[PDB]
Amino acid sequence: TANVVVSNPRPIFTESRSFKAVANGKIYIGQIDTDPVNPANQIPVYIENEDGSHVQITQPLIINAAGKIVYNGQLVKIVTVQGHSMAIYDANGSQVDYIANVLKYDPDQYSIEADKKFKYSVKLSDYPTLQDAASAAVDGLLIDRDYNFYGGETVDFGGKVLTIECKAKFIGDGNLIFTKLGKGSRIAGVFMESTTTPWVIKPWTDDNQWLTDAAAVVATLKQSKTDGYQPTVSDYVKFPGIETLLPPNAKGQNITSTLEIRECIGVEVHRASGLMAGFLFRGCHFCKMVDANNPSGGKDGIITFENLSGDWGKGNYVIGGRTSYGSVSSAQFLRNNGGFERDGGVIGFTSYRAGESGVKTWQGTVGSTTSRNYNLQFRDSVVIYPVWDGFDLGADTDMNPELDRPGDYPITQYPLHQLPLNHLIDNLLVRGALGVGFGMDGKGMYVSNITVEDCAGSGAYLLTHESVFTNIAIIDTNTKDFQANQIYISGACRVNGLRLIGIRSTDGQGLTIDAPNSTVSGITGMVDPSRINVANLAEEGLGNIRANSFGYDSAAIKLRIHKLSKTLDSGALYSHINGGAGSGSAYTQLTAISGSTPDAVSLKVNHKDCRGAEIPFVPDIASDDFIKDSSCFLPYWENNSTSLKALVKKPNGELVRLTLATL
Amino acid sequence: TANVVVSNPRPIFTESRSFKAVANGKIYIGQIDTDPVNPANQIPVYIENEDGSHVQITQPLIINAAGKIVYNGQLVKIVTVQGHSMAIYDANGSQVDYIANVLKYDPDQYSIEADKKFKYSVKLSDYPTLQDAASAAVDGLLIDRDYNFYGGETVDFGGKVLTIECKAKFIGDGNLIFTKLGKGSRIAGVFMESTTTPWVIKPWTDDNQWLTDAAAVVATLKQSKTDGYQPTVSDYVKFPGIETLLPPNAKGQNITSTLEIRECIGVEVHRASGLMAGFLFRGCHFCKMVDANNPSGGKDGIITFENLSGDWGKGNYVIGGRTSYGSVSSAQFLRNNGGFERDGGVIGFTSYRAGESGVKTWQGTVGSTTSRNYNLQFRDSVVIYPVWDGFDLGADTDMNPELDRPGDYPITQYPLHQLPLNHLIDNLLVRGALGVGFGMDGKGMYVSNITVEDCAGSGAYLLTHESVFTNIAIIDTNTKDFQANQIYISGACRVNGLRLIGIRSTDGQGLTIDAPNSTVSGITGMVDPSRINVANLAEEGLGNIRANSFGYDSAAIKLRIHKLSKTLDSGALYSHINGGAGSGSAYTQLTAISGSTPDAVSLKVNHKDCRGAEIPFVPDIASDDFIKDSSCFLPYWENNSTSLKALVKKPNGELVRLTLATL
Amino acid sequence: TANVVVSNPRPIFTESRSFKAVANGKIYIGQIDTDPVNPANQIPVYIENEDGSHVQITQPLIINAAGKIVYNGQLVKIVTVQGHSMAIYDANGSQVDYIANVLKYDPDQYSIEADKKFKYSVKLSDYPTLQDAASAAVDGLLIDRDYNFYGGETVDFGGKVLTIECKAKFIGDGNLIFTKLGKGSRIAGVFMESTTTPWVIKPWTDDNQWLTDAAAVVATLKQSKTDGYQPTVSDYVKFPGIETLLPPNAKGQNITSTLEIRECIGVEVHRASGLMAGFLFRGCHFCKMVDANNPSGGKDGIITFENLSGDWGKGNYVIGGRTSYGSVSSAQFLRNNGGFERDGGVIGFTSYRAGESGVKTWQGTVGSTTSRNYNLQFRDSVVIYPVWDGFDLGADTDMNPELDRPGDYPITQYPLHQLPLNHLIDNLLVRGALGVGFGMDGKGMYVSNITVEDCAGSGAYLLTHESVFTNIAIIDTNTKDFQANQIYISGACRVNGLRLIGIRSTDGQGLTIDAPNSTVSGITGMVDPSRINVANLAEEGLGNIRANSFGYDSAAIKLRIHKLSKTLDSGALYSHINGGAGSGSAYTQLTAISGSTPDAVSLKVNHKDCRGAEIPFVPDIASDDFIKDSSCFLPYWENNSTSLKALVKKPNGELVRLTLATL
Repeated sequence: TANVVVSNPRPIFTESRSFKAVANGKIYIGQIDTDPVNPANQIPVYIENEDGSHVQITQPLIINAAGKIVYNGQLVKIVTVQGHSMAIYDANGSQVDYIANVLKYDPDQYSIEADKKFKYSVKLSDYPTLQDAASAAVDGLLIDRDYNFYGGETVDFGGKVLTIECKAKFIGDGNLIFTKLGKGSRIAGVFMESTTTPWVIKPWTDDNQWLTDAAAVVATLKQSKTDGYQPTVSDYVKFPGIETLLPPNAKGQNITSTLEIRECIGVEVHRASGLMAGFLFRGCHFCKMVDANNPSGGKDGIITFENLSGDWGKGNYVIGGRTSYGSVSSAQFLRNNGGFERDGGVIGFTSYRAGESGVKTWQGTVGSTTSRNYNLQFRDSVVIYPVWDGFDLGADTDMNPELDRPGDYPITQYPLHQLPLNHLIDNLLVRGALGVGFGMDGKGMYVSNITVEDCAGSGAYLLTHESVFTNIAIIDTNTKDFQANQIYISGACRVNGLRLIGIRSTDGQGLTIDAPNSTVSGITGMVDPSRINVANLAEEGLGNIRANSFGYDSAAIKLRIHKLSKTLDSGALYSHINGGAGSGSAYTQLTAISGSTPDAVSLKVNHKDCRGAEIPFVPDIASDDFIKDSSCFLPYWENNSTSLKALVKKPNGELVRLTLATL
Repeated sequence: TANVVVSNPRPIFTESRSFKAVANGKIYIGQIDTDPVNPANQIPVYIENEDGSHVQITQPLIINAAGKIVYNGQLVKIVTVQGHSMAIYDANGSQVDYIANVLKYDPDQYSIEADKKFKYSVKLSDYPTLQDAASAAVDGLLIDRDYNFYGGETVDFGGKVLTIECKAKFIGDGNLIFTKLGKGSRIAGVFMESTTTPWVIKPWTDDNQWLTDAAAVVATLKQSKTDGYQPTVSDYVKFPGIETLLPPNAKGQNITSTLEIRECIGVEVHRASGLMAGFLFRGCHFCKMVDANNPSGGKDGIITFENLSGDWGKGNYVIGGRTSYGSVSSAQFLRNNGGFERDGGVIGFTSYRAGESGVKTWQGTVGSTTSRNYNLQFRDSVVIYPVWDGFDLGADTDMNPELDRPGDYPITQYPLHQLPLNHLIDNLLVRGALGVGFGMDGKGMYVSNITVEDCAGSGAYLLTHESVFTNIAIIDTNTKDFQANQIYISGACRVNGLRLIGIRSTDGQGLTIDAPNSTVSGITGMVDPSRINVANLAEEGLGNIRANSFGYDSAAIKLRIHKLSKTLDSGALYSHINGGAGSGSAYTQLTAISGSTPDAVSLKVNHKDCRGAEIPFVPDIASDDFIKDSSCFLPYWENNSTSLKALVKKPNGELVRLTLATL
Repeated sequence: TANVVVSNPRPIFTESRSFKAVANGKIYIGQIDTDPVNPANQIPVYIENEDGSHVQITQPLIINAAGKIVYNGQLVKIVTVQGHSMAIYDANGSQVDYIANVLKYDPDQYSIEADKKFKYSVKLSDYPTLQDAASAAVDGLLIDRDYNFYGGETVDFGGKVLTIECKAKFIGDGNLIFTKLGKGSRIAGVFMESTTTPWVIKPWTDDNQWLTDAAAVVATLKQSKTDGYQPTVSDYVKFPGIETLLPPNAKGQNITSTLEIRECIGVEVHRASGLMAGFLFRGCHFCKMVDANNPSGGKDGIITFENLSGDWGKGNYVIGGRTSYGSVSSAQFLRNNGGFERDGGVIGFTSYRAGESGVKTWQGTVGSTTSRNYNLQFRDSVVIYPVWDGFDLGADTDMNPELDRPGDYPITQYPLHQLPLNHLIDNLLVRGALGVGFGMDGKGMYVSNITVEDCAGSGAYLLTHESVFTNIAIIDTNTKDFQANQIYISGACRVNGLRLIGIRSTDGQGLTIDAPNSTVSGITGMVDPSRINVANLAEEGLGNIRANSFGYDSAAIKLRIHKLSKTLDSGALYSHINGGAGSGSAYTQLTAISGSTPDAVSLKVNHKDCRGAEIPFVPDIASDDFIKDSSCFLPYWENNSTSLKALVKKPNGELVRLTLATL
């Protein structure tokens, strides 16, 4: 690849009419297509010394007896701008020569317009290593030979910013560093494979509902590049025993081919792909990936933002895209502060079989610094079939028992699970999760329009406080029945809008919604009050109410106090048809509980079309302590004389024994 | 045009102080700013032969008596690999010159550098047919001019993965076939137009809504390219009687231009538009179509993913973009199994005048192979004005196909309209649908956040069973009351939460919800119970209920036995202000029904500010069957004695008649 | 500061064995790889003069005594159109030198081959200005250098369709006009800013709260382009007291670096960015703005879709991306019609502290014609922390001067802002607005799934009448009490839903909801009767109801008429616990109000487990008008006889005084 010729240096100037050097010749260098004898048309001429300094010298340069440019009798190297007009005069004023444009004398005059007519790019097929192709690049790069690599190849992009375009395969095990790539790049169409074929478990059925026994997981274990992920540390908690049953070789594998962009600003990655691959941005500011298409995951998170080293990061996004498999969280954010701008977050993501989370905003002190995420935005994202919380949006789940937290506010300032992360959550969906579905804890944010369904574990494990929720929909969750209820919540919340009651009714404890420390309104379903625990259930906005009782022979409305009893109401109100169905008449029974039994005390209105309201009486003599409301009479009986009598408390307040009726 | 200048390629070396050649001298070139005599500082030197042989030579280059470098008696051209320091020694051994930094680029062999330095792309202005450009392409292909085609351009890309950029027409009627494309190819900006102006109808009124006649339908026929679409087989079944009226060339119209892709992996098409154009992938897997520039539809469907032959459809997406018009379904998917990964379907879309559907998986068997689809997701899709079903997500029709459906769950395992589709539906939107804006059949789907407003056609035809349904918001559908049912589910699903009724539409007052077979909850709106027909309308997860009355002098809470009467209530609780309002005094009546008339039988408390309990009695002598509660007395009047008697059912079970009151 | 060396361009030809020039020698120029001494192989040779003129010359080129080519004595420069082989002979005919390929390739074939092979593009560095580059462009225009422009400079394109991969910075002060772009032209990676930094006001502090005092606003005055915004005319009205605190320099200037396109069709601008940016689109159809790179804004509109010049606009979208600080409304819309496609949309946009609004429409006549906007779409778009209204989708408009519109329809004919336009709205959000979360007027609109949440200003302020809204949520807005309410409708609308109160409603101060003529329905939350004030609220579509208590000794099914009282009771069914809590027995009282105080008159059932309905009686003589129902009786107390008597109305309807209870 020799490109530079060993030409004669220190150029020789020769007379135009004899083979003689122009001794004491005058040279003028000036603007293109201008006369350089006039001083206003001249351009600077610099000498270049032993140490690289460029020093401007006077314009008429002296040609000596040999034909070369001397400054003070000593040879020099004169250097000027690319285009100039040169004029050589002899010592007697005769014009030796006049070149109007030196650049128009190069042998290849097609090179100029050929350079300024086409578009620059370089192909990997013509170069041995990727460093040579990266160095030779100016505008774009083309990957068309499948490149083998290992763990440790760094390639520098010289500060120049390009449009990387990839159209082939990358193979090899290890990490490939992209460094010093400028503001505003594009990297499109990456593919990422590995050499060896690791062992991945198969923890779901042929009918795709989850399989929970560790022995069958070990039975379905096979070496492949798809249809499974290698087990992780959290799967050991998820699957007990599976640590011992699995043979030791498939434990703690680190077979990862990954591409890491090391502290680059504003690099966009488009349509990322590659099975069991890894893609991570380290310290990247305003760098996002844009509709990555179905890459299978390995050990490293397929979408990773790692901002731990150096300054806090901001602007990292995951726009659209869909990712498949992955032993850890597919999209893991690390130490991102969105600022008042509300930067950072995910858009339109689809996740599938993420080892931990479709998105993991990392929680607590991770490594030597914090890992929390602030002011991020999450909307229109879907997680299907994960192992843990598809939107794990909490920052202080279990860790940091100490009152302080490194590089962050202490617990003494803001308490555990109760933090101003201030994320933006909307329109998110979880389906088919094995473990918990949505985990999130903080203070002062507002979450809305969650949809979690068909969850083997508890579809909602919320642990926040002072957080308002609207149009939430956790339906058909906890279906394997790990937990006694669908949704756990620790601190206080104020839900405005929810729906419950699914195809598989919960039977773990006969308790659907358990927020006894929290205030919930808008609960939808025929679910019994004994299966509900709240701190406040007051749908205090309802207007004119009418009750439909479809499929029940009597119309039922229940008024319940849970201080007295749970499964039993303080009072019930039924309407029953007076006679056979279609009678056109129906008496109204209003009953209350007495002696741990409902329907023991009841009043009847128009009992079998009697045009009268029933008035009960005390089976014994009415006691003075039984009735204490003045100006009222309590009826009672005397079986000895077989007649009604009244214990009358006058409006004055005294007790009189009058005779209601005589035989 | 000047293209190559005559110059001498042989360099000439001369003395420093005289005009004489360096006779039999030596030249050492080495690293920048180093003495080149040491072998450690020496850089390689290559003889560049007349063909480009590049044969390496030893370091001290020998100069001739003419000042030119020689090797084996012949003149040579020496090329090196980088900038060098030159040291020129006279034959005696004296330093002619030393220069620390010199670099002059080789002015020849530019063809090699051009092939290594630019981006390859072929243009149609340089080739007569598309197949020539296909054969000549290696990296890109630019449609710069307007291409005619016939039905059946078979074009082969030979397996090279390309990016087919487009900047002009694809005009013609029929099909264009792109064959043998590598994984990851791209098409962008392709736009087509049929050569012949077709006969299109105007099945809508320019001041909103559709046409429901036959006279004006034929009166609005025009030959155009926009503002109208082609009649189909199933337009006469929506506009009764056109079949004997249209032009014969209009019926069975072939006027369509299509983009047909056959058996290739991972080929995306971007921002494709077209007048009377449709894009049909045939047997293609892992392909998508990122947005669109509003193509105008033709006879065939606009977006058509078809996979009957060979394996099923997988990874087959529609992301973004809007479409206009079309005789058949806008987005159709045939025989697509998304696998366990659930890869396939629409993520965001916008449809107008979607002649058969915004999205439709064709149902049953076509040809000799079933057309059923598996794991198809549908998010963020907005359709407006579909002539037919808004999203035909079903897989089985009403007419019974061959029993034991091949390649599916057989009719012995799973009956008609009873299939697990395992689909995901969320954030839908409908406006102006003359068709049934949503319709699907299956077993155990989980539909969420559909929303259907302002449709001349029926709101919903849901033919699944025991599924999950959520927040259907039916808003003035059936403006002029075509059919009876707006929302109708044929199974035992749970439609948790809904909303009905816009300004005025039920069917004409007369039973929207024809769903007496599903356990529904969360319903709200301005829909009458006589118009509600559900299996079990019980929202019993409620709490302390508030009843705020606006526009009512009274306050009402009703509980109804509908089988007694659809329009009449069984019982009620009313708060009625005695005399005039503003008193601060309103009495409470607990009321039943007797003889199909409300407010005939009741108990009243503070009635007309009486401070007591108003209770009626039997007008004539009460019988022993009207009172059926022990330890309770029913009052009644005796007109013969003009007094009160009381039938007192004792707790012992006996009845005694006592004079309740007599002066 | 210099790149090329000062070399002698003129060729000198010397002998190959001795240092003597080829005196009076011959140069023969022929075809590639042949013997040029044959006249048949000889190619044309041309003298190239200084000024560029060519003169075809006879072939045997004379070399004079100085070794330079001369024709008429004077030195010349010989050039050929194609590659050549050269043979240099001495005066005696001995061949001095032969070369068979001067450039080792022939550029005359290779020009055609490279024209056919490579991709076309011009660069900005090769040309001084942008107009000459645009005239010389064919397909692509790479902007590889920062370009200094000035306001109002116009660059034409001649109608060529090009992609402009805007690649470096692009700076200047004012508007830059682009014209004459064909369909499919694309701009990508562009970046605006200007030289002069403005005076910017910073009315927000760390506490996530805004500064409302004018001196507090002026005390945050910076010289910057980001983290602030330029004061305008509207901030005079918005900020009371700001009209005199600012210095004279800080108001009245207009800085906006805008890339404005003029009378173009189908031009997309991808991945736009820029500090203090601006993008004005004029006379545009089918255009888009695909994504964005959060361009901070300037004085003028930052996405200003205008169609003033020509006809009405059609199809101008903003897809995805995001945006940041600005001085006026983020998206303007001027004079665009949607036809029937509802064309003109903003989708997935997350604007942020726009100076006035994230999206808004204009009104009146501005410039040269009217400036209204009908039939647009706004889906999934989000504006967080604006200053004025969150979305101004107000197309029927609220012009404070005379209501009739110029060149349009009246308002005295068309009720307070009436025009059926049917803009589509779904999944919109506002947070932290100082204006309002929603503003739009229309008849027949259908608006769904809005979640306005946590704004300093009011939740909404409508201007519609007869338009339907569904799943509406407003949460915890209006902390400063910007309006007198949180949600307002200024007409007769139907609001199918409202989910209120997260933590606060005003300061708890009254008038939470306003609807003087509008019917609302289906509301749920902690809202109270004193907070609700609508025209109507009737929820008749629901089913069976249950009263549930938690931590209370009471269960209250409570009916209140607001004609009677706001906080007092009109009637209720209370249920309390007999004796101590947890006894298993509970009593129930049907209570009414007597004397503007609750529980003054009631019936008590199971009072102290007596199983009896307590009957209060009139303490005085029961008057004739106290009881009026036939076949009834009213008890009363006689103090003179201290006895319980009864006024009995016979079933015929006549009164009689009898003795109820007396010993």
